[PDB]
Amino acid sequence: MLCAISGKVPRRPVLSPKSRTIFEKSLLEQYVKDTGNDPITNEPLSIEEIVEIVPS
Amino acid sequence: HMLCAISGKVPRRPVLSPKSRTIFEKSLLEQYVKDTGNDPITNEPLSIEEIVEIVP
Repeated sequence: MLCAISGKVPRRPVLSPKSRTIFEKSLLEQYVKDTGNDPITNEPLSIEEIVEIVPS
Repeated sequence: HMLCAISGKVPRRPVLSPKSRTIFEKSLLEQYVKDTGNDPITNEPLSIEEIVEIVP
């Protein structure tokens, strides 16, 4: 449950439904805004498709 | 410190419900869904196949 990029427990955890992987929200959104793709699989991914995770 | 919404413990095999956008232990959410047909937080219909298994 670490961010796939930062390697840390996310402050704001989200999941990409394409890679089924956890990210820090802003780090995933940076990739999505810049490329329109999931950074692990290169599949298309929109901001609206990201699943924000409700904290415990 | 993402904990299962049922056990309150760090899941060994975390999964996400797309309805509640909430993390659970895989076995616990699967059992809840087998019993009720629903997401435990929102009470909406949920199938086992909709559960997102998170990639380690």
